[PDB]
Amino acid sequence: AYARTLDRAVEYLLSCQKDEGYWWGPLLSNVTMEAEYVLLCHILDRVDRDRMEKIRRYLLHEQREDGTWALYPGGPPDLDTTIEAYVALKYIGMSRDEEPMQKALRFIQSQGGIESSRVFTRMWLALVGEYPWEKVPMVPPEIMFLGKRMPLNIYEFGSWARATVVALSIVMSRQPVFPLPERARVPELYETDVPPRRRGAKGGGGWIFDALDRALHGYQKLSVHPFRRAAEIRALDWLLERQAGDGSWGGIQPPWFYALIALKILDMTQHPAFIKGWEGLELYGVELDYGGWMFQASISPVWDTGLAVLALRAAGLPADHDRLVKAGEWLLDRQITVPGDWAVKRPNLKPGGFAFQFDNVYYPDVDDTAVVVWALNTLRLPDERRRRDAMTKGFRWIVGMQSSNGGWGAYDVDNTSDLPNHIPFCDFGEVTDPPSEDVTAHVLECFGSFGYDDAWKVIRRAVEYLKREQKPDGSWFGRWGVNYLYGTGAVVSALKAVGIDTREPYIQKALDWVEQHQNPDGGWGEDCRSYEDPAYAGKGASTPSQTAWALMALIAGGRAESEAARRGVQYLVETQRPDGGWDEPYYTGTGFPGDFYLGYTMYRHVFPTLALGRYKQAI
Amino acid sequence: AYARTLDRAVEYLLSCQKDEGYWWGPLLSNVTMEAEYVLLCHILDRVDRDRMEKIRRYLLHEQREDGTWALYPGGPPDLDTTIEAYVALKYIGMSRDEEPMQKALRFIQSQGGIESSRVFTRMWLALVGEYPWEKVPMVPPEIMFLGKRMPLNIYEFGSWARATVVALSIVMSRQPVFPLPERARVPELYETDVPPRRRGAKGGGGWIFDALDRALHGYQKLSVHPFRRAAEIRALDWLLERQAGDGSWGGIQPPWFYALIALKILDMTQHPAFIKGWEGLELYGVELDYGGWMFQASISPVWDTGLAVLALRAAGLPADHDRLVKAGEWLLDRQITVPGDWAVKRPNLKPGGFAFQFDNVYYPDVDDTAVVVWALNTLRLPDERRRRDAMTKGFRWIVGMQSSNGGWGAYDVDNTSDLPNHIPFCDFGEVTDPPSEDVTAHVLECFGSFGYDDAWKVIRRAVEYLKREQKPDGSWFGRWGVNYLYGTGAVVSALKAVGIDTREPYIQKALDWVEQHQNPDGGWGEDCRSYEDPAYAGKGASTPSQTAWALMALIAGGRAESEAARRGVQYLVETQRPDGGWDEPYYTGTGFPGDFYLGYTMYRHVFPTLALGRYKQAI
Ligand SMILES: C=CCN(C)C/C=C/COc1cc2c(cc1F)c(-c1ccc(Br)cc1)nn2C
Ligand SMILES: C=CCN(C)C/C=C/COc1cc2c(cc1F)c(-c1ccc(Br)cc1)nn2C
Ligand SMILES: CCCCCCCCOCCOCCOCCOCCO
Ligand SMILES: CCCCCCCCOCCOCCOCCOCCO
Repeated sequence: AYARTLDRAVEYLLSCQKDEGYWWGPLLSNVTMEAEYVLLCHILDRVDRDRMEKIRRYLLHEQREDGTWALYPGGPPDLDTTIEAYVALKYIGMSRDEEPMQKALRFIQSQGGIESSRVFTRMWLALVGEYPWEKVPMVPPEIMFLGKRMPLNIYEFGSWARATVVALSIVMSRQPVFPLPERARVPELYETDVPPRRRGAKGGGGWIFDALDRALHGYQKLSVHPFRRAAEIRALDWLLERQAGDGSWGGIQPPWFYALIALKILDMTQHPAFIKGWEGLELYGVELDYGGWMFQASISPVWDTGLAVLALRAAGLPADHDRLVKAGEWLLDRQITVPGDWAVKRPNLKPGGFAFQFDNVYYPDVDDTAVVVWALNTLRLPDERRRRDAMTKGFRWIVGMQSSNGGWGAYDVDNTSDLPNHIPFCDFGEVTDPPSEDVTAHVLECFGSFGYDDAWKVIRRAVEYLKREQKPDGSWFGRWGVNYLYGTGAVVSALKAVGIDTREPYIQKALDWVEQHQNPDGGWGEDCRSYEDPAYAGKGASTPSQTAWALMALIAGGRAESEAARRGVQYLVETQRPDGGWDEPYYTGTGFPGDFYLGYTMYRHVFPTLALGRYKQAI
Repeated sequence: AYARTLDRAVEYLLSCQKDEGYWWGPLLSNVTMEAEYVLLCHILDRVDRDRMEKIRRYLLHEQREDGTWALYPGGPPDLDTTIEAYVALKYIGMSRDEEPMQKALRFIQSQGGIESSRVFTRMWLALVGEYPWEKVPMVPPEIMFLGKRMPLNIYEFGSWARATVVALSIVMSRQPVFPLPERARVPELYETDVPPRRRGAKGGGGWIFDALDRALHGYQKLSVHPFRRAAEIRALDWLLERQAGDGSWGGIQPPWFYALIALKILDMTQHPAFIKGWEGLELYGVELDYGGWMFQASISPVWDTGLAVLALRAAGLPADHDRLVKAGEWLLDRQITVPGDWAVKRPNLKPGGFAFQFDNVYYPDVDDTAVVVWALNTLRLPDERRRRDAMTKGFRWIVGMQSSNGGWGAYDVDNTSDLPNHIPFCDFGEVTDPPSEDVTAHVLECFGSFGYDDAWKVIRRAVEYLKREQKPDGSWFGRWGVNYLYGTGAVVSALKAVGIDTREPYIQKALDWVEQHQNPDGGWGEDCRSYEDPAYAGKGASTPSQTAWALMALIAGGRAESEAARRGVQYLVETQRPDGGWDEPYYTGTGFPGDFYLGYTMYRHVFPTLALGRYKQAI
């Protein structure tokens, strides 16, 4: 019955695998990426007409009926995303007259205009001279003087926000302006009678920070800024020391773009760092079959490879499959062996974690590391020496990354500072990197394969963390994945592998929750709105991945041989495509709860296989 | 008569010109370059058998009868050069038994052995574990803390030594050891009864520095070095900020090699700076027709192009020659417009100088700048706008570079500190960059073309400098060129263009000197020994370049229509090759008086043409 489904899904994943022996599917987000890229070229005075066209097709394509752009497919119209997309188009050639511009422009006005956009949006528009810097949250370079154990030090922010703050400090220090041609001027973004509904800080704004910001802008007008010269250099060197091998910064788009801009402001366009940092963009770019072009906010080569292996293994393929070996070998060469920003909190910790993308040694995450190691622990490589040693290194690294609450963060340890969540600047997505449920689960899921049970303290502390974080309805929040079906499925799956009894009360209360949200079509679905409105928790169009997750939660809970269980399996078997793949016009990945959403392409193929793989094990 | 010589010499230079429209002839030095390169690969664990072979052929080829290696062709056997060459060979595969090794080894012993080699030689041998660091001049990273106006600050050294000191400070801070295979161990370098004749500091060694060094080695053994961590980072960032575009450091081999080593010691082999810095070496490498391979200590693309243009112009080719335009355009794109280490002494000075090699923005020299600008002032480019503006920028830069004594240095201003010339480490070549005669002359020669005469103060101050530096025999020392025939020819040529009366006493006393050294073959020659023994001042085998220089000194002095004048011309006309070129098995370039000698390939073709060009003008 489901056998044919697996055999087809298996041969498919194996066909998507590259020559090197790894998997790498595109990462979807929103048009703000391409929109900002267009402006970046303008700033760097490196515009390519041919490329612009590919970007124009893309922008319009992603535009919906109403003429707006959302963070995720089938989501509400996002102001910011639309504003940036609007400016980009008009700059490429579009005229405010054309219908696509009309519907979009009207929407921007019906929301208060530019005065209702995030800081970033207003910042870029400020970089082009379409918005005064005076009304933009100030971030002085002096922040580089804050010691290791002081309030608001660059090391109290999230690895992702950190690099951005350091890069921007230099940019905002000079407050450069790169005028746009009269033909691109977008003053209409102001014409509006609707009251400006500005967005406050993530965790709220205190009068202190509000005043401090006003003070900075004032000090920013003085004729002499003592030690600011060194302050900037401190930021410049900081970046130069942590530049990714591919030329990026952190492997993400934000700091990368701002870093280049910072270098441009310092007349370092002929410096190796800049050269490399620029030509490295092409790697993240993608050619769309319909003549479009997009820029991935990031790449998941390692991540895809990791999951893919686990999926195929749990499916049936031998532990020494010559094709899987290509991956095992590849992964081993990805392991990081040099201290990163994480060392600041764990100096006596030996490097051994992996990154998300190709080359990003200074920012290895716990999630990838856990998956990669666990993926290798299920393979038989010709050289049991490096495989045995690699796992050990990564294993110990993870253990040394466990926070105080027993949980595991993503990049840093105990990075739970609540100060940066009030700064006027920080008003989009997360700013800190505190321990999460999903990540922790994946960690326990890793140790489980080795045998380590609840007897080991480290495991217990983690379990306690999960128990205290479990939601009232017995569900678990999803940090890097939409959403509760993702978290719950991850936790239960982990707790089952760590030895914990699946008959436990809180456990059962979780499984029941899963069956209570099984859509009519037999599949499971959870829209991204679950982050904004709780009424969507477990609700939404069914998807191959989400269905697989909620499916694993049952298979692990022992309800693999149940009604709702066989029900979901039927969905995956039917919805499957002739080629053995799966479609998924909805995002299932999460970057920032209610701010940034991602769409992992492989998820629709990997997980569905992993789910069926474990289902074929219960029998 | 000489017409045919010119027409042939002209069509030749035009054939050597590359497509881009520039000239670039190889730069010769000694085997220490390749020798150290071999060790570099060992250190970086990146050895290429195929390449090693090409290096072996080269080494042996450059070895003379006695089995030694000299700094220049036909020069005395150099210990250092031989030692490093010996170690390199034995590492490639050579056995201490083979004749080439025997004769070389014996020479090394007959000089005291390794204990009689320069600091660098002993340093590399220390990097491979063949020499104890304890007996190597210490250079602590703490030197990076010395302010701008303090004793022995990195900015008191020569631009070339500076980068080296900063890079090595990190290397010597860790004193790393990279063991050589037992087959390459070179203990025989110690077996010697001859007393070790060590080389002292350039300007002598004071008991202070001698003691200070002993103190450092002691402090180097302690268990805790406070602030040394930051001291290193200060050096690391310093390098990262000034890395050449081609991936080098200063455009020279020394700092480049040590910089890479430093990065390797910091586990930054996967950092962009390193990657770029490594793959950039190939650009300086050269494939020898006889299967050999060499590494240019530096490249003279800009320098060659500059002189070549002036030569062809003074020859007869139109000021708008379509072929010369290719150069004019190319040169304009080479002009630097960003602050360099020179800004430390001249913050209010606008960038406009040029570099010696392709991409080296942070180290523009006065010599090249003067030549390039002066070369453009004799051309008619389609865009008189950038040509007029370029000259102005470079012109003003040079003026702002004039030292206190009215003379012009090479890279920095008033860099005449006499403190670094006593440090135990500095014992090879120059360490500072004080004003020179040749450079200054070239500067005046530049202004002269514009019209600025002795009336202008800046010119006068320069002339006074030259007058006070003129040697007793009415000759002028040659800093970057062997030697007195080079300096004298440069000065007289300049003083003639600045309006100064060529009938002047000190002037005539110079011309007479030239005629008094005209070899019987009608040509002029000056061996490099002129730096060690004064009895060689103006003596040595005649060469196309040197003959041309001493020839210009006469043509400028008004003695163009003299006996010795027409005599030299005859030499150039006869010694000329069928293809219109010229041979020169002797070096005429100078890096460090009595330490490092260079051989500019184009010199044998350019100058000879320039000389004949000006000779055809006197008539
Ligand atoms: C579970 C998988 C691995 N796990 C470890 C999550 C990491 C995913 C890497 O991809 C991204 C990470 C990002 C981002 C985007 C990614 F695609 C941003 C980000 C996005 C927009 C703005 Br504005 C600022 C930051 N921050 N961070 C950490
Ligand atoms: C008159 C021509 C231009 N003028 C401006 C001289 C510059 C020549 C560039 O070539 C070199 C410069 C060098 C060196 C080598 C070159 F080929 C070294 C050097 C060599 C050996 C060691 Br050991 C240390 C330094 N230092 N410096 C400045
Ligand atoms: C990053 C702070 C920007 C301040 C730059 C002003 C530079 C002042 O030049 C003084 C002399 O130092 C020369 C160095 O330039 C080398 C590269 O360093 C990068 C930014 O200039
Ligand atoms: C240049 C200092 C050498 C000290 C090396 C110890 C490495 C520990 O790093 C401390 C943690 O800071 C995180 C940064 O790593 C970035 C790259 O800088 C390169 C070498 O330090």
